[PDB]
Amino acid sequence: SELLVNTKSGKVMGTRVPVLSSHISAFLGIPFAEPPVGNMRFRRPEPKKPWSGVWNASTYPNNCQQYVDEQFPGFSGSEMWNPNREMSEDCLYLNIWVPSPRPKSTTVMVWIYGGGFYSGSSTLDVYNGKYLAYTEEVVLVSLSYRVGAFGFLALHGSQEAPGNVGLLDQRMALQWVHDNIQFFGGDPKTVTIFGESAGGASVGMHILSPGSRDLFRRAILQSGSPNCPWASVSVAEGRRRAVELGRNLNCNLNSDEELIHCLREKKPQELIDVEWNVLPFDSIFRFSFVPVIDGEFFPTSLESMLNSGNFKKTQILLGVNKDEGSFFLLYGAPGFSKDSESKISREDFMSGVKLSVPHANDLGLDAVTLQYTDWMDDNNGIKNRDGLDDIVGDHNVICPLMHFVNKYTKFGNGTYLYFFNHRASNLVWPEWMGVIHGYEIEFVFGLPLVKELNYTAEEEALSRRIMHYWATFAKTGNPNEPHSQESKWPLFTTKEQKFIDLNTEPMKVHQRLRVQMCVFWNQFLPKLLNAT
Amino acid sequence: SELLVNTKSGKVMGTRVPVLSSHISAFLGIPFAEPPVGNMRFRRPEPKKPWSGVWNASTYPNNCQQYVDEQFPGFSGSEMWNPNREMSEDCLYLNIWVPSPRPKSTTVMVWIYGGGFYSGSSTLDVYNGKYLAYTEEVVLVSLSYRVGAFGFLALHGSQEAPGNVGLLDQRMALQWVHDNIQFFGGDPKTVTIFGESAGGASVGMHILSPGSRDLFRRAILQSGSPNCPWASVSVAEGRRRAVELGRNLNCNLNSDEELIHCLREKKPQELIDVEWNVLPFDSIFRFSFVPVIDGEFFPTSLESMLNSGNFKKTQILLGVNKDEGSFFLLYGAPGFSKDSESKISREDFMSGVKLSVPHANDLGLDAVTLQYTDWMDDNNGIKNRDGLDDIVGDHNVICPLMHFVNKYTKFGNGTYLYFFNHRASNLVWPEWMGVIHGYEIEFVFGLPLVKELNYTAEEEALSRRIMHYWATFAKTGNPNEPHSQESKWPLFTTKEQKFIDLNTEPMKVHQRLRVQMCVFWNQFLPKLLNAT
Ligand SMILES: *[C@@H]1O[C@H](CO)[C@@H](O[C@@H]2O[C@H](CO)[C@@H](O)[C@H](O)[C@H]2NC(C)=O)[C@H](O)[C@H]1NC(C)=O
Ligand SMILES: *[C@@H]1O[C@H](CO)[C@@H](O[C@@H]2O[C@H](CO)[C@@H](O)[C@H](O)[C@H]2NC(C)=O)[C@H](O)[C@H]1NC(C)=O
Ligand SMILES: *[C@@H]1O[C@H](CO[C@@H]2O[C@@H](C)[C@@H](O)[C@@H](O)[C@@H]2O)[C@@H](O)[C@H](O)[C@H]1NC(C)=O
Ligand SMILES: *[C@@H]1O[C@H](CO[C@@H]2O[C@@H](C)[C@@H](O)[C@@H](O)[C@@H]2O)[C@@H](O)[C@H](O)[C@H]1NC(C)=O
Ligand SMILES: *[C@@H]1O[C@H](CO)[C@@H](O)[C@H](O)[C@H]1NC(C)=O
Ligand SMILES: *[C@@H]1O[C@H](CO)[C@@H](O)[C@H](O)[C@H]1NC(C)=O
Ligand SMILES: CCOCCOCCOCCO
Ligand SMILES: CCOCCOCCOCCO
Ligand SMILES: [Ca+2]
Ligand SMILES: [Ca+2]
Ligand SMILES: [Zn+2]
Ligand SMILES: [Zn+2]
Repeated sequence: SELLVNTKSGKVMGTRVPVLSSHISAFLGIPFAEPPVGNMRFRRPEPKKPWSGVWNASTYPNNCQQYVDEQFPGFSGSEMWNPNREMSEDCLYLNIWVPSPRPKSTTVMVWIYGGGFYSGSSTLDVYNGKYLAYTEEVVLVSLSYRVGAFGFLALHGSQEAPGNVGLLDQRMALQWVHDNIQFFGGDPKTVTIFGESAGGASVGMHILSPGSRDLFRRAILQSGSPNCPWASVSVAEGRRRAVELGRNLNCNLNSDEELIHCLREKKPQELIDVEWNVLPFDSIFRFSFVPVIDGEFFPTSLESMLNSGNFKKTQILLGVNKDEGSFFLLYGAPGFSKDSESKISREDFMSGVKLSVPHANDLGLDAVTLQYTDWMDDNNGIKNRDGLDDIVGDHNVICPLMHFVNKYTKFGNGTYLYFFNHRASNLVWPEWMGVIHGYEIEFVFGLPLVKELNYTAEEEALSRRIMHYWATFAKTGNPNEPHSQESKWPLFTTKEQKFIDLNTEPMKVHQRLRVQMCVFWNQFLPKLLNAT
Repeated sequence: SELLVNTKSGKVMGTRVPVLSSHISAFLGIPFAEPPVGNMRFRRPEPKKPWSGVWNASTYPNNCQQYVDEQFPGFSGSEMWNPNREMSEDCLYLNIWVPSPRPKSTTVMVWIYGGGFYSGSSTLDVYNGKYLAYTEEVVLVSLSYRVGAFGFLALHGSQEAPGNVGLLDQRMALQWVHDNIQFFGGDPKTVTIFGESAGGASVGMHILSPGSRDLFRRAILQSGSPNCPWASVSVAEGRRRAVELGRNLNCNLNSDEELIHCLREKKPQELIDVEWNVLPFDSIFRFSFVPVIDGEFFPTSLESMLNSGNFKKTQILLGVNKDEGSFFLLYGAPGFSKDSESKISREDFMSGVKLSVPHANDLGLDAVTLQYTDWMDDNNGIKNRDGLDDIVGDHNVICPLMHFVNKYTKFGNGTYLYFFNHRASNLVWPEWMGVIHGYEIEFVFGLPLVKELNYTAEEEALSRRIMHYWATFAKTGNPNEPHSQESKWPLFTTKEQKFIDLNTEPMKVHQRLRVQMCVFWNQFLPKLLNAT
């Protein structure tokens, strides 16, 4: 029967689950690597030893060890992103949704969760693959990978903690999908990877990494790209942070070997409790243990790779949300509140600017301030609030993605760019936060098709629209229906740089996404910081 | 009779001249200093030795030696600013218009012509004082002063070419008005000095200079202020330029004495023909021989004087025109033409930016470019043209004047600020040049009251309006009529920074004149240049 499947690594048994009046198969918690436990903590992943007997794939796996967000307890807006399973270093598992009856050889989509490389789970309600597998006839996979120090502690030159092992976890899952997804009705030649925030950066990083390029066909990046200022560190800075982690836990620092031994003997929670102390600056939108520019996973610097065309050349679909910064301001900048309009005083604006651009010298902070201050109205608290939102959004997400899309399009085989600006009717966050980082994911996964979630009819329509864009792009490399009366989503080209609004209104075409501010962030400010 | 007047220096005979259906007395060409000729070239002025007999004051005097503008020969737009008398080093004379019958003790206004401190004449048609003396019952004086190297060659430390002698020429005329204007029906206690461009900067410089403050009551500055980037140089830079002038003329440079002797033996025209070669940069809105920050005429730096309140505290009225830059672009920047719309290419925009901010390093040029480029539309030739106009206008006139007005208002006794934006119906320059530097002067002097000049009725109305503002301010320190139904021109205050439009439409009140761009020019760019 469908629910019993054999794989090169063992037999797997899944469950028939309901979805929207019908049913499909789910294979939850399939292992793709050895448990990275004990002396394998921080090591590259090794492949899952094949198993005798049937592997029960009926329930979601454990989540990886991570910092848990408790700033707003008992509030669904935050807790929807927390782990909803027990946390464990034994966490390298993947989930597969397969339509019923099983397809012969159909399109595969692999989801890479975000969470700043320090958090995330494949098991979140919002990542439930069944609505997408069902409505669009695709084999939907969600993988997992180690986060925080467990996935990204980087002592470049050591073999026991080399960095990027979290990215290697993702590759090994991609490898396992590669060798085994046929058995589930999946076409290994038509794998689309997609992911949001750190998951979107991860996708770009597999586009760049030679060791990953053969494992998928095309890619979707949502509010994330590999060159984001928070998504990687130098080898030197990763070493600095790893040593500082040990220093925080009273470790022998005389040598990599002693440092790593100490860190391997600490309980997971003792590492998590000091994770944030290794950051060089007071900041927002900065995370301690992230990918490292090592010379192996990334042969050279990201910019040099992007300039020379040293990356997988294929089709990409990608975009951003309208209010990317507001989440991080609420959590980390003075004057913001979940319980008020968060009018920001001039004094708090200045504090926010420094937290948002922590690497900038004072001349750089003045440049940011002048670029974003309305000097006809410098005490308007709402303009200051919105200005910080744009600063955080532009610097951390939108302008790096625009730099990636312009560099990629010179060599790629087709680009589609969106600007998601629909605020869900049922959003639990306050209105000033707008179209929040992460809140397009629920439309991509079909959650508005469920009536118990009380979205509006227009919102269900937009979800079906988005899902059909995403799925058609995965199958054909083009999100547009082949010969439709519906408005086409135009290719983004070097010359005209078109993109679409994704919202409930009829699709509109625009050009040069926030081009003025991204010249500031991508050309001028870096030039000013290199000189001063 | 009126036309015969005695003065502490000699007797003076004037002419009865017609003006608008009536008549007034004119006293043209009264000398206030010894001819600064021969060995007195470059020396401070000495007062005019009193004379026996009647001085014929019937005709305009000679004009000072100056560079003559011949870039558009036989074109009234340019030739209206050229000397209209014979040029001579014997040029320190003043003119007086006195109403008929002679007033007992009425308000005096003294005009200081502009021309970049390298040109100008009291005798230009457009400076004809009769329409203002007549229509507003004031004793109108126009003075003169040495320009170019003759007025501003600066070898700080020498007594034979110390710098600022052109400004000393102006003071001595102010002194002569001070001791002698009673005899013409003038109240020496109620002298308003006023002036445009370099004349406006000159006014501010007498406001600042201790040796000048007692010689007038209040002041009007038109499109000029003492801190303009072109209106002064350091002692070191003035010395550099003086030596380079000698170098251009093959002089002994071993010593100030030898250098000055050589320069004193050259014909005026040999100095004029190399005047522009001493500029350190290819540039526009930069002039070779200007006031020097010497420690005597100016006790300390202008900024330190402005910060500490070390200046004459009284009432000031001042303002700018809408399109200050276009004159200098037409003459000196690539792509501009008197015979076309002057759409400016990206390549020519970049050249223009460097000519306009010649002291800026490359990072500074990028900052200017980014501040003034519309990156949604960077190839729009009209936007580039208008952007250069704003760059030249903001950097050279408007933002320095806004810095002066904000600094002055902290200590002064009342400020009135205008924004002149009427384009005369009969302007001979092309339309893209807009409201040109210098073209409010004809309204201040009443030229639209003459019907042979074919201004419109509204333009005559605006001229009478402006003349009554200027004259009432000179008499009372306030341009508003004491108890009128007419809209008041509000005081400019530190807190609300109000100003008015001066045009044919009903007066409008605005606040914070070009505040966004002047933060760039007055705070950020100087900070960037000091760091890099
Ligand atoms: C993506 O690559 C394909 C294949 O190289 C491109 O298609 C070819 O385009 C050339 C030039 O237009 C034609 O001469 C060939 O006949 C095409 N081949 C096929 C199989 O279609 C395609 O244009 C590329 N698309 C983008 C957006 O770069
Ligand atoms: C200009 O100076 C005058 C004189 O110092 C100011 O007038 C005085 O203002 C104070 C405070 O308002 C009053 O107590 C006096 O009675 C005023 N004296 C006279 C003679 O009027 C005047 O306010 C100043 N104006 C500005 C704009 O600074
Ligand atoms: C497969 O698993 C089903 C549900 O399993 C549950 O999770 C595991 C980890 C245990 O905690 C167990 O007690 C739970 O019920 C079972 O209902 C099902 O019978 C299992 N299938 C087989 C063949 O054992
Ligand atoms: C005063 O001057 C009047 C006009 O003078 C003219 O200018 C001078 C410089 C000479 O060039 C002269 O030839 C011109 O006529 C005379 O018309 C008038 O008579 C003069 N008055 C006296 C008392 O001499
Ligand atoms: C709306 O959805 C919530 C769960 O998100 C559910 O509890 C509620 O009952 C729904 N609305 C109504 C009217 O029932
Ligand atoms: C307009 O003024 C000019 C001089 O500026 C004059 O020559 C002309 O005759 C005037 N207009 C008419 C219609 O005469
Ligand atoms: C000191 C701990 O700081 C935690 C900062 O959290 C950053 C992420 O905030 C947004 C979470 O969805
Ligand atoms: C090399 C000579 O350059 C002359 C520049 O003239 C600058 C002033 O132009 C505007 C004249 O009204
Ligand atoms: Ca926003
Ligand atoms: Ca203009
Ligand atoms: Zn041990
Ligand atoms: Zn000699």
